[PDB]
Amino acid sequence: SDLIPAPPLSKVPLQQNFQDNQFQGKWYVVGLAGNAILREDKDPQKMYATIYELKEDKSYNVTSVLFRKKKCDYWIRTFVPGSQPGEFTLGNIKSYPGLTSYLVRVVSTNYNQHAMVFFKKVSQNREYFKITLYGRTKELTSELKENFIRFSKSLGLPENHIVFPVPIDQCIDG
Ligand SMILES: [Cl-]
Ligand SMILES: [Cl-]
Ligand SMILES: [Cl-]
Ligand SMILES: [Cl-]
Ligand SMILES: [Cl-]
Ligand SMILES: [Fe+3]
Ligand code: NA
Ligand code: NA
Repeated sequence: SDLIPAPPLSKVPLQQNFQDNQFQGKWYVVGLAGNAILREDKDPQKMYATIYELKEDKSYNVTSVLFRKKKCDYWIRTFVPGSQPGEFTLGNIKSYPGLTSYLVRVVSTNYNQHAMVFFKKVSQNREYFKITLYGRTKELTSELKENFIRFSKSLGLPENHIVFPVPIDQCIDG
């Protein structure tokens, strides 16, 4: 009902010279921040993974897996290339009830260790945004994590809207 407003796109940098082929493969979600992301010490969020695969038409098949209720839950989406390289929109938006808008922007990455990706969506007329700290391994440095916190706070998010999922072995080691 009450949400921190989505930042203007001007405050969200784009990764220059984005190599879509180098971004393919498994990323661990080492950090999560957003207006719908709430820290919870009763049941801390478990780490999940996201796999990016380039298709023939240069769009990503994006498969994520998380460990929930003793089972691995998979969910798939298609990122269609947007206006500029490193920016995407959701394919087949009509298949998602309530969804009128969905934008993805890769803020930064070195392709072999870390990445930061900005997501923006409008669902049920409510505007959500999040930033994911991607890791090639399950652990990242304190320097990279503090940079993620800095960037998240620059978009208007407080600390309790920034979480670092706990590493697990189930589902995400495949
Ligand atoms: Cl949401
Ligand atoms: Cl993700
Ligand atoms: Cl789903
Ligand atoms: Cl949705
Ligand atoms: Cl670096
Ligand atoms: Fe989503
Ligand atoms: Na805009
Ligand atoms: Na659970």
